[PDB]
Amino acid sequence: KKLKLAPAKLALLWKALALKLKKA
Repeated sequence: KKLKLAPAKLALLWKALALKLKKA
């Protein structure tokens, strides 16, 4: 078991994120 999952390096598309950060 060795997770190479780095979501912050790939999935930071800001979509949904920046929306909910504005509570949209």
